[PDB]
Amino acid sequence: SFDFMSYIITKAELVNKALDSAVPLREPLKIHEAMRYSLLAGGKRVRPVLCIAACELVGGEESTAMPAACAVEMIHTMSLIHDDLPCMDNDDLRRGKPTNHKVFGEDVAVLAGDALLSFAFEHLASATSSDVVSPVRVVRAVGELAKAIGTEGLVAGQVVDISVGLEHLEFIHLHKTAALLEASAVLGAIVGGGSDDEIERLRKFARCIGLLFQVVDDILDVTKLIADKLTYPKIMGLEKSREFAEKLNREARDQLLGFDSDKVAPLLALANYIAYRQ
Amino acid sequence: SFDFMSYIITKAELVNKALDSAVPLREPLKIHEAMRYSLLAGGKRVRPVLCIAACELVGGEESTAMPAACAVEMIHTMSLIHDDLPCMDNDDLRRGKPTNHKVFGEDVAVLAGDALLSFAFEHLASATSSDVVSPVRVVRAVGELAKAIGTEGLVAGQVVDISSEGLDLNDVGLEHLEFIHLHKTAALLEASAVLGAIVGGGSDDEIERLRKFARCIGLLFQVVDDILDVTKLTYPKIMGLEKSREFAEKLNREARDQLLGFDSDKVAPLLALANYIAYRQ
Repeated sequence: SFDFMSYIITKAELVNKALDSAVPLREPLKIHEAMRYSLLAGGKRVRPVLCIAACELVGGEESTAMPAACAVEMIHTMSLIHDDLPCMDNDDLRRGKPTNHKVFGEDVAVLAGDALLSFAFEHLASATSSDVVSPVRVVRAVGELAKAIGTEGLVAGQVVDISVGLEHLEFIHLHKTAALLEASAVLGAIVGGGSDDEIERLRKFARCIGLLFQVVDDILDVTKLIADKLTYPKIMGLEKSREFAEKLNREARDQLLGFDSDKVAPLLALANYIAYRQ
Repeated sequence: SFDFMSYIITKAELVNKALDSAVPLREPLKIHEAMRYSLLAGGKRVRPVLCIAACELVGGEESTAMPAACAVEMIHTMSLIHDDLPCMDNDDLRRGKPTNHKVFGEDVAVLAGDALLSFAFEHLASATSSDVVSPVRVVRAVGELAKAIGTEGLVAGQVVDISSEGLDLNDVGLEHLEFIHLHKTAALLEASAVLGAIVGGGSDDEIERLRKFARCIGLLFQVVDDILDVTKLTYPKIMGLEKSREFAEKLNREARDQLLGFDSDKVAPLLALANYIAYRQ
């Protein structure tokens, strides 16, 4: 009776409403319309949905986890805004409509990215209710989100993505993609009341579906600046890439043995969806 | 007797050692060299020192506030790195040295600023001692620093400044002027004093008086350097020159009045800093 598609839609639209209430437009406007433009451009919202999922699985409520979920989608948005800039990437179109700096300028773009990054923390720290989550856990959460974006996560992956073999590729993907996914699963588990063991199993899970996205997207492109030429089928061959993708989907499904029964359904569905898209 | 310069030199030197140790050269290296380059290029280090001062005044220990101080100076560094970008007030030279985006790419500059901003929070949350400072206070701190950087602080100031728009007519543009300086300079001064107070164990009342103190010397920096430059948008031309001198001495008074009630020997550095900023030639 479980519908993955119905799940993903109600969760995403719930998240979108939260993002709208969290960054209203006011005060100095150009900056807020700049933030809102990129932040409320919709999306699959996979990172916040994964964070709400991880919270529900360990027993927390959908609402406890909302500000954490908003925080990781703000980090995600900021990483894209600073990507599209001319010094890097230099793309004028994202999802059809033009990029943030092509509408407001590279100046307001850099600044809007910084504002989203800092508001992420302000929101995770202030809006997480003091009546459900102990300060200890909010502190641990902040530390994890920050670790995830810095030089052991998102930023390390972006720098290296500019300048030969397998661990170079895996490096870029563990930091650019998997680090913030890990942060999403782990934050959900933390503020949702999860135990240390549960938090480590959700970290491993997120790391696995984070690589899986990438191996599968590289396989799909041949079956129809550095991470474009360098693909898993080029390095491993196509068969070894497919075996790799099923080792990863397996390990992801096995981290979820041990949670019981009910709230594993969405995460299992997510894993299979990423694994077997066509 | 109390020696102000001896104080500021031992304190800055202490901060410098703290920052070198918090951002070592690890991998990947080019980014760590980009961060280190701007973070350890020396400087007066007034914000972290203000934060340490504020911690000691409310009863806390010097070492307690050290990660908070490193956080505010990292944030400050990012604000300089992103100030210099070509899209933003392009500056080929910072200090006397070439700018961060002129040594590494502009891309590595943007990313280094992002790594510094994030490490501020990682370091403030992770490295702050869990048995001297309660998590409740660490949470409040994360919030004050974040608020300080955002659109109610630093970034609101850098936008209304390089972005639209103000009227510089005297005496109309007066509240435009205050706005730019309350956000571009004083927001982060307020955060460092407040961080210092929060983490030193100070009460909700100490904290608001040190917040006002910091707001006053933050405005004071600006009024005084504008007064010295007459010896686009400035205090003597919007308000001054005489009304500016009285404004600067009102600000010095009020800053000195925020310190009554503390015990009179750990106020000496803050008083000295105030009088120093206030009186130049």
